[PDB]
Amino acid sequence: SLIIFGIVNITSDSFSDGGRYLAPDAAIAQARKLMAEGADVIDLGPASSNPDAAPVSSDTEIARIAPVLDALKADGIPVSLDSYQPATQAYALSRGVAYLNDIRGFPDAAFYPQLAKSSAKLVVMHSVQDGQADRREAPAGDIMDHIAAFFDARIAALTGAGIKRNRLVLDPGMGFFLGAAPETSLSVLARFDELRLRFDLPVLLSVSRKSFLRALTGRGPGDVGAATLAAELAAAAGGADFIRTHEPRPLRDGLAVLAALKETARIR
Amino acid sequence: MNKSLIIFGIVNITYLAPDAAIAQARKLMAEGADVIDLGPASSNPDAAPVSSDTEIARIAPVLDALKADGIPVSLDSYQPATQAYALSRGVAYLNDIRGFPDAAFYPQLAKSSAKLVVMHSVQDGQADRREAPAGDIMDHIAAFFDARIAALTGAGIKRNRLVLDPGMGFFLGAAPETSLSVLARFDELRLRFDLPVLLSVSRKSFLRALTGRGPGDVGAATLAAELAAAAGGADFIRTHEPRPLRDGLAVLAALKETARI
Ligand SMILES: Nc1nc2c(c(=O)[nH]1)N=C(CNc1ccc(C(=O)O)cc1)CN2
Ligand SMILES: Nc1nc2c(c(=O)[nH]1)N=C(CNc1ccc(C(=O)O)cc1)CN2
Ligand SMILES: Nc1ccc(C(=O)O)cc1
Ligand SMILES: [Cl-]
Ligand SMILES: [Mg+2]
Repeated sequence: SLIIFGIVNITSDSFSDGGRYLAPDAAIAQARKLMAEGADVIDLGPASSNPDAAPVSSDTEIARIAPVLDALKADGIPVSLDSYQPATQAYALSRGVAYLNDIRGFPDAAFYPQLAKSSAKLVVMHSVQDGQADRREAPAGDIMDHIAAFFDARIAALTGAGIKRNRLVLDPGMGFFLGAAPETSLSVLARFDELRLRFDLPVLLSVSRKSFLRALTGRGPGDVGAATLAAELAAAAGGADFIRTHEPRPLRDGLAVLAALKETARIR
Repeated sequence: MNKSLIIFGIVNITYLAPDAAIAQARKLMAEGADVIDLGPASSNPDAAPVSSDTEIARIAPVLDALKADGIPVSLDSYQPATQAYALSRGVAYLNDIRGFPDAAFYPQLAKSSAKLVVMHSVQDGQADRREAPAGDIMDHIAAFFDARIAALTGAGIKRNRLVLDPGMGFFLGAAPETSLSVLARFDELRLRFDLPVLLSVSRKSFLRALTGRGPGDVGAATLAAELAAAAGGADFIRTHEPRPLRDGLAVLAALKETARI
């Protein structure tokens, strides 16, 4: 099927909604709203990773997420922790989160023993930065080759340390995580099924509100809802297993139309 | 045909004063419409009927302005007196939810250059909540167009003036599945008649059955259905909101470009 991650940024400067859900009550309120609007999982991010973002200590990330995890765990709301800091990831594992979402793709082998002892699923993201986004360009050649080579090595490293293959979800990266050229993001949005087929693992895409959509439409920062929906539905039609989005309700409505079209056309 | 997607922007007088109807028309063109579909009345399931005189009075000053602006106009009316008035003002299209069933009007249609949006409905008129006939809805639509294209071209209306609209929503009956079949299968009409197809899904009630939000905003479901229709080959889309559609089409065009270019 398709699992929707609803983005809740507990940050002062996330690129499209910084500050909004900084207070734990604001983040909790948004998380519950997003679940009612169609999210299946709340992707909780205590620090921005956009190009102009500023990092914070793991102590601060934990202080930002701790009351929110308390509430969502009591609420029975599944949580993915969007953090690249191993100390924050370790805290989340001790609270029993459903997923870890690492924009660095779990590159720290010293943390692998702790990853292996947990049941949490792991969203392993590829980036050309191997970290916080920036505006460099992607390597020359076929971007899908570069992404597959990354996942080949990182999956072998993770599974070699006792993280079971079926815990893994693959995110090829999107937007500035793929470099400054919108063509690179469009290639990955068009061709991520090559990753699903090669690795026989689910794929997660996060196109929501990313800058390459503004470049295609000629539009300003708060004007990218329609382009986002079109890109998300194209990802769904391409077979995406997870979509991480700021606005699950338009996505849910669009998926309802596409699913009903599919069922209606079936000859069985 | 090769022509790229043409968007009809909906301006329904029902209340728009003419200055407001003119303003919304210009707005829709700025947002991505190619043609303004101007409707003086309402053909919802529940909207009251006005006289042909009232329809003409409502559109006359709006046509004045849109004509002066060089804005192509499709007149959405099923009343032949209103259609005759619009033809005499040289509109680009007539859009008839009855599909031009009145053969007494065919000589006047034959003498105009205007293109004709010929819509199918299970009512043969204003939308209601009856359900569809037994059998494949696509067969009933094809049979309707077989007969009506033959009738229109038989009266001297040249075939290439015709745009086919299979109907949508309550024009197809109360079941959402009937609209979904048509939205999924309308290309069958394109290839059977070698004529372009127009679809109008915008804000129709079957999309509400899928949002679960009843009377609430249905722009997202509308966009999804419109993009599916564009991807499925629709030649025209009639919509309330061209701008999100143009944005979505820009994403698909940029994606398409990667598949080959
Ligand atoms: N799994 C996963 N997690 C994320 C992602 C993402 O793409 N996938 N993006 C995030 C947002 N950071 C940005 C990066 C690039 C851009 C941009 O290109 O506009 C915006 C935001 C953060 N967390
Ligand atoms: N060519 C063309 N013209 C129209 C159409 C339409 O579907 N095609 N729909 C119209 C609106 N009438 C409605 C019918 C049904 C529904 C509904 O199902 O909700 C809503 C509105 C009027 N004008
Ligand atoms: N509720 C609706 C009212 C009008 C129309 C339309 O003119 O297409 C569609 C839906
Ligand atoms: Cl099938
Ligand atoms: Mg974030």
